[PDB]
This record gives sequence, structure tokens and C-alpha cells, in this order.
Amino acid sequence: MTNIQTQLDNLRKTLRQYEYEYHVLDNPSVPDSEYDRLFHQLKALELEHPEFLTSDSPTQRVGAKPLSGFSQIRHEIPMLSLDNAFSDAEFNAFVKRIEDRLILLPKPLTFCCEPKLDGLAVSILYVNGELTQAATRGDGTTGEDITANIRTIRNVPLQLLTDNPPARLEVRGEVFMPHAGFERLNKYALEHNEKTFANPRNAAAGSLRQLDPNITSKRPLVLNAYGIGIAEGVDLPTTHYARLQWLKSIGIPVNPEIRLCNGADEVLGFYRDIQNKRSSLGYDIDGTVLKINDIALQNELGFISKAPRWAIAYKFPA
Ligand SMILES: CCCCSc1nc(N)c2ncn([C@@H]3O[C@H](CO)[C@@H](O)[C@H]3O)c2n1
Ligand SMILES: Cc1ccc(Cn2cc(C(N)=O)ccc2=O)c(C)c1
Repeated sequence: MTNIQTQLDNLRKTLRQYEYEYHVLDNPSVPDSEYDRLFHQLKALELEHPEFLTSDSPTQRVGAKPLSGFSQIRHEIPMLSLDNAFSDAEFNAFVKRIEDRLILLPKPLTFCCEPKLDGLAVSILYVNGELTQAATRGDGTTGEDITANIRTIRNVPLQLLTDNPPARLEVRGEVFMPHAGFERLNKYALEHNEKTFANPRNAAAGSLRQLDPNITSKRPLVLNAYGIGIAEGVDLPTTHYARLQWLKSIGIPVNPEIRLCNGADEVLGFYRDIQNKRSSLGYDIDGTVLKINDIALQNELGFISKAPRWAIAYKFPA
């Protein structure tokens, strides 16, 4: 044991806990300045004792060297798309269809109802708790390695917050750019004669194709997780909402607008409410994703070619 290694371990633990409170709980327990004083204390100490620098330390999100290109990554499990609906009658038809297909239709049919984030789909792999690779969706089968870029995002933990992480856990989510960051970015890019962006979706996509993680780091990106790919060495909860609460409880940001709703009429009220709030969310959404909450019911329904039969994106009208 040495005093330096204890100081480093303690700063790292304290800072990851603060990042979790600030980014995931939106309830920081200390001011930003206190977080930063400990952050740059860690960073100086690490630099003064480099033999103790760890690759997943909070001070190590940003590679010092622009990449020369991105490698391809074929996903171990494909990333499917979503069927979509455009009206209440069409949503209701999707539900009656499930109601008829199911062998046994449960008393409430519970949906997990989520906003449809409008950014870029990603897959982020944690091995024994440590972020080791990230990919874009690409075409659903093959995407690109954006590990270095995903590491920069402030609300993505470099290590899961749990003493028992799964052997492997792949988090699936949307990376997107809130409006305030989007407006500061376009103001900055105009005042410096760089590519202005049409909408937050495009700013996020273009920020994630940056080969220089130093640039990506200055892009105000956030993850929200909405699913799980690989999950080895853990017993995943047996409802989708519970899996998202579990992701949240181990350090992964999840959107706070998500609700459980029983039966189509309640789901429709969720849709109307989200559609109302849309104006004042501080970020763009495309509509809602309504998912059958029970995992056994989802497995029973399966996939059509390559969207779930158990979910649908009910989009908003123009
Ligand atoms: C198998 C289900 C696939 C993911 S679930 C899911 N949930 C949400 N709450 C989502 N919000 C946005 N998306 C995007 O929509 C595309 C499918 O149109 C996906 O590639 C995602 O980029 C969502 N996807
Ligand atoms: C200078 C500075 C430092 C940190 C932050 C944001 N923030 C705050 C906390 C915090 N626990 O309160 C934790 C992580 C984090 O990213 C900002 C906006 C500016």
C-alpha cells in the first residue's frame, strides 16, 4: 500500500460517484467547482505518478491523437429497427394484432412507453464493468468503431458503478445533442467559419464521425440508454422497464420521461402528454416508442423480418 495509490483510488471513486449524481440522477451533491477541484487534483497527481495512471480513470476520456479512420464492427447481435404508426387507429390496430396473436392475453397488457430520441443509435460494450468498445448501429449488422468518440461523452461511465458487474454487458442507446448545446455549437461554428448544422440530429451524427476525439469532446453529446445487447454473467430483470431501472442503478443514463402504461388508452394518454411537452423538453424527439414490457411476451411475439413485433414507434405528425 502507498499513500499515492490510496489518494488516487479515493479521488477516482469520489469523482465517478459525483459524475453519476450529476449526469444520471440530475441531483449533484456538490457544486461543479468542487467536482472540478478534485478532478484536476487527480489529473496532476496522476501526471506526477504516471505508473499509477489507469486507462479508465475519469481524467482519461479524450485521446491526445486524431484517429486515421474507423474500423468496422459486425454486431454480435443485430440492431433491429422499428415499425412505425401515424395515428391512434393505426396504433390501436397494432395492439389488437398483438392481443389476437398472444396465446394468453394478460389482464393488464403493460407497455413501457419511451420518448423516441432523435440522434444516432450506438452499442457500448462493458467487459467486467470496463467500457472496452463502442459502435454505431451502421446498417444493423455492421457499424463503425467509435470507442474513442463515445469515451468523450460526459454522461457515459468509463466503468459501471457496481462491485459486481456482468461478465459482458452491451448497452444500447441514442447519442443526441440537447438544444442548448446545439445552439451554442452553431453560434460557435459561425463565429469561426466551420460547418453549421441544420438540426441536432445532424450535429450529433457529424460529431460522432469526428476522427479527432479532441473535437468530439467539445461537442455537447449525451447518451440515453434504451436497451441491452449482450448480457453475460447476470440475470436480467424480466420486464424491459426493470432492465432500464437496473441500468440506471449501475451508472447508465436513461431517459426520465419513461413510464409504464396499462392498455392502449393509457398508452395514448402518454403519447398525447409527450406530444404536449415536446415543445419544452430540452432536446428533439421523433415521437414515442411503445414496447410490450413483459420480456416473455416479447420473446413470444418475436420479430418480423427485422423489427420487433412487440414495439412500435408512434411518430408525431408534421
Ligand atoms: C429493437 C428496438 C430498437 C431500439 S428500441 C428504441 N427505443 C427508443 N426509445 C428509441 N428512441 C429512438 N430509437 C431509434 O429508433 C431506431 C429504430 O427506428 C433505433 O435504431 C434507434 O436509433 C429508439 N429505439
Ligand atoms: C467546471 C465544471 C465542472 C463540472 C461540470 C459538470 N459536472 C458537475 C458535477 C458535479 N458533481 O457537480 C459532476 C460532473 C460534471 O461534469 C461543469 C458544468 C463545469
